[PDB]
Amino acid sequence: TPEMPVLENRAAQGDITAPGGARRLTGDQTAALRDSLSDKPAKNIILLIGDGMGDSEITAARNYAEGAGGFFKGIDALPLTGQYTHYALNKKTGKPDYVTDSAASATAWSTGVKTYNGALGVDIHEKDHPTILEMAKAAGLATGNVSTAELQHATPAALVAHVTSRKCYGPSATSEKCPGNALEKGGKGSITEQLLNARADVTLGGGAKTFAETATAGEWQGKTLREQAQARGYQLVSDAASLNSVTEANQQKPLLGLFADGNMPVRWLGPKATYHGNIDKPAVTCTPNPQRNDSVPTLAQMTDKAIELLSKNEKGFFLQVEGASIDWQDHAANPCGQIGETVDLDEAVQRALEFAKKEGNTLVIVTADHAHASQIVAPDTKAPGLTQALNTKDGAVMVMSYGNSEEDSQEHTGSQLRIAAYGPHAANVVGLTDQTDLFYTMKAALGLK
Amino acid sequence: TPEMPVLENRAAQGDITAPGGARRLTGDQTAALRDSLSDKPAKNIILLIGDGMGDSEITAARNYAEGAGGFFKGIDALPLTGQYTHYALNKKTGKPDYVTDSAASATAWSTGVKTYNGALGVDIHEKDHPTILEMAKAAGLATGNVSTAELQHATPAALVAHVTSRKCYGPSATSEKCPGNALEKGGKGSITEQLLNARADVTLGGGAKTFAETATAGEWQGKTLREQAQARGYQLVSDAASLNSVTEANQQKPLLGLFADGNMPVRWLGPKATYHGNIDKPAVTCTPNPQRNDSVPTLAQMTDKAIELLSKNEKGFFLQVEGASIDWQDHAANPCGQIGETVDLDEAVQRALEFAKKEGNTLVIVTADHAHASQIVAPDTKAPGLTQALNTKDGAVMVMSYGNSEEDSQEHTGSQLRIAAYGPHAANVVGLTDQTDLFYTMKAALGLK
Ligand SMILES: [Co+2]
Ligand SMILES: [Co+2]
Ligand SMILES: [Co+2]
Ligand SMILES: [Co+2]
Ligand SMILES: [Co+2]
Ligand SMILES: [Co+2]
Repeated sequence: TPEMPVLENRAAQGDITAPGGARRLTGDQTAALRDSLSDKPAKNIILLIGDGMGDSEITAARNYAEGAGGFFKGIDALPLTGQYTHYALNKKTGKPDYVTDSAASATAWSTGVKTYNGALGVDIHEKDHPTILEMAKAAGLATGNVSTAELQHATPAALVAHVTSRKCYGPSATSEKCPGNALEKGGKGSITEQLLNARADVTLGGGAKTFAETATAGEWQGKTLREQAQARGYQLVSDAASLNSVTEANQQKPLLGLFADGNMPVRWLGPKATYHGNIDKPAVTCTPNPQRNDSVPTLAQMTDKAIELLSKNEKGFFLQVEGASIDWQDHAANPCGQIGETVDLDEAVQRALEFAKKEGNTLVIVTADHAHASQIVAPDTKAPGLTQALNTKDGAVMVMSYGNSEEDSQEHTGSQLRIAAYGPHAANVVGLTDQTDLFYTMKAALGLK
Repeated sequence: TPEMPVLENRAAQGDITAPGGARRLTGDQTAALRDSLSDKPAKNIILLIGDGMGDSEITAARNYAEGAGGFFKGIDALPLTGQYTHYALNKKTGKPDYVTDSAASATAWSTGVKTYNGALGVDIHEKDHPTILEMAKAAGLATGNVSTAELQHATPAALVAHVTSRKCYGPSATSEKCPGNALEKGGKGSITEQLLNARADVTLGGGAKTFAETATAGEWQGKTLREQAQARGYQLVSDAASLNSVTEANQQKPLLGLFADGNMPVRWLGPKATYHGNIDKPAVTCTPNPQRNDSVPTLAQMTDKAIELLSKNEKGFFLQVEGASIDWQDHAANPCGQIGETVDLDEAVQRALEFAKKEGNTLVIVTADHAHASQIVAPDTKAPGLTQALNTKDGAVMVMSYGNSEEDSQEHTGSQLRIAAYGPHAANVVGLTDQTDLFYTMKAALGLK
C-alpha cells in the first residue's frame, strides 16, 4: 500500500458520447494529491527524457495507441505536473535564444546553468560545470546513463562530457572542432574519451562506431577507444543475451552496453509525411519494425536491468533513461516512428513507476528536453508542410502536420512543456519552472553536499 | 494571510548566464503545495479562458512581453497545474474528432458532455444539456459572462444558448442554418434570443450588431433584439463610463454591456506574418492600438466590475471571462495581436486572483478551449508557412511560425494544454484530465446538486 499513489486509471470512464462519459476523474483529488506530497529524502532518482516529447507528441501518441480517451499507464500516471521553460542563451550576447537544441537543454538540467546551443557541460564562457551524474558518483551513489540513441548523442553525453561543441564525438571530430578540448592539446578529450573517464556504473545505448577510434595521445594513445575501454576494466555487452547475463556493475567492472553502431532500432515504421499527404494518400496504420529484435534490449529492458544493477547500492542511485528517437522521428516527419518511440518510453516509465512505488524513496520525473514540430490538425487540412493521416485505436483518422521547415529536418520549437513527477520532492515540478530548476531539484532531493 | 498562497514570483531569480540564475524556484515547494490544497466549498468560481491559448501561445507571449525568464503575474501564478484533453466527437460516428472548434470545447466544460464541432449546448444527438451558468442561477447564485469577443461567439454563447450550429447568431442566420431552433418554427430561438432568456446577472462584451435584428415571433415579434432587452428590464451600457455608473446587477435589473459592433478592439497592432518573413524582413516591435480607449472598458476592467456586482450575492457567483482575440489573431497569423491579447488576459487573471486570495473561498481556473497554430522557431528557420521576427523585452529576436494552412486562416491544433487553478478544489486540475472533468469539478466545488 505505497503511501504515495500512482494514478491507476485516468482513461475516459465510459461512453464518450454520454454526459460524463469522457471524464478521467472519478471523484475529488484533494486527498490523493495530499498523499502524493512528501519532503523526505529521495534515496534514488530516475529521470526519463523523451527527446522532443512536448505535449503535442504526448497527445498524438496517446490518440493513436490508446485512443483519445485512453491513458498511458506510465507517462500519464504521474500525479504531480507542471510546465517548464528550456530556452538557451546566445553565446555572444548572453541573451535568451528561444529555441534550444539538445545539448543546451541537457546541459541545463544536468548542471543547472543555461548555455549556448551545441554546448555540453560548459557555460557560455566555455567553463565546465559539474553534472548531476558526476556529483552523484562523487557522493557514493550508483550511476546509470541509458539511451536508445548513440551514447555520444547530446542527452546522455551531457552527463559525462564537457565540450564546446556536441559534434566532438571522438578524437578526430574533437581535434578538429573542439581544439581546446582535444586530448593531444591538453584538454580532457572527445565526448567518448570523457565518457570513459567519467566511468558511470551502467552505460547502455548505441554509438559503438566511435569506439573504433584511436586516442591521439594519452595513456592509451594508439589504442582503439574500445580497446581503451577493455583495458580500463569495463565490462562490455553487445546484445540482449550478453546484457542479461550481467550480475553486477561497479567501478571495478563498470558496464558499457553498445547495442548498435549508431542509434538503436526504432520500434515502428511508417511512410514519411508528405505535401498534402492527408488528402492525396491513404490513411496509415503503423507497422512493427521487423528488424528491431529479441536480441536487442528494449528501452524498458535496459531500464529494468539498470534498476536491478543500481539498486544494490545502499547509498542509492541516479539513473537517466532517454527515449531518444521520438526527436529523431519528429525531425524526419515520420508519425509512426515518432509515436512508436513515445510508446517505447511509456513502457520504460511504467518499469520506473513500478520500481518506485514499491521502493518508496524514489523520485521519478518524466519530461522532454524541448518541444518539437508535430501538430495534430483537422482531417481536411490543406497545409504547406508535410502531413499524414493515421488510423487510430479509436477507428478514426488523425492527421499530423510538420510545418516549420522546408529543409530536410523539421525543427524543435520553443514552447514550454510538461514535466511530471512522482515520489519525494515531486512538488518541485508543479507550476511554472525552468529546466535548470530540475538540476537543483534533483541535487537537493538526493541531498548532494 | 489567507492560507492559500498565489505564487509571488516564478521569474528567473538572477543572471541567466550564471549557475542558478535561471532558476524560477528559491527552495522546496512541498509545504507551499500542501497549503494550496483545500476541499472546502467554493463559494464562487471564476473561469478565465484564453481562446486558442495553448502552452505555445503562453510561452511566446511571455518571451515577448516579459522576457524568457519573465513571469506573468496572473497566468503563471496559479500553483496547481495540469494538462487536459479537448477532443470533440464526429457527429455521425460518435468517435473522437481530434481537433475541436470553440463551440464543441466550450460545450464540453459548460455542460460536461462531449459534442460535435460547431454545436453549442447540445450533444451529438442535438439534445440540450443545462450549462454550469444555468445551474448556478437555478441554485440562487449570481452569474456573469464576459468576453472581448462578440457575445454571440461560441465561448460566451455556450453558457446561455443551445443551438445545433454556432453560426445561429440572430433570427436571420438561425432561420437559414438552424431551422429546428428558429423561433418562428417553434424552437428556442437564436443565440442572441436565448442569451436574452438566460438572463445572467452580468453579460459584458461585443456583438451589438445582431441586436439590430428583429424577432420573427413571440412576445417581441417585430421589435429589435435591443428593444427586447430594454422591454425585459435589462440595463444596457455601451462604453466605459456608462458601465462604471452601474451600481447593481441582479434578476430585476440584469446588466448587458455591448461595447462594439463585433469583437472589441485588440490591444496591440503589428503586421501579419509572411512567407520567409523572418529572412526577408526586419524584426517587428508591437505597438499599442490607437483604437483601444478610455471609452472602451478593458478585459481587466470588465472582470473587476463583474466581480463587484456579482459578489453582492451572499450565496455566491459563477463568472466566466474570455480573452477572445488570442484565437482570432493566431488564425490571422498576427503575432502582435495574438501576444497583446494574452497580455490582456493576464491582467484580468491578476484581478481575479487578487479578489480570490482576499475572499478565501473562490476557485479560479485559467485555461484555453483548444491549442493553436503558432510555434516559436529558430531565427534562421526557413519554413513553408508564415513567419515573423519580433524584438522581445530581452532585446533579442524571437521568430513565430504559422505553418498549418495554405488557406487564409491558420487552424486549431489538437495538443492537450495547460489548465491551472487556485483555491478550493483546485487539486482537480492537476495531472491529466479531460475538458469535461472541468464541468464536474465546477459543479462539485459549488456543491450544485
Ligand atoms: Co532534443
Ligand atoms: Co536526445
Ligand atoms: Co532534435
Ligand atoms: Co476557440
Ligand atoms: Co472564443
Ligand atoms: Co478559432
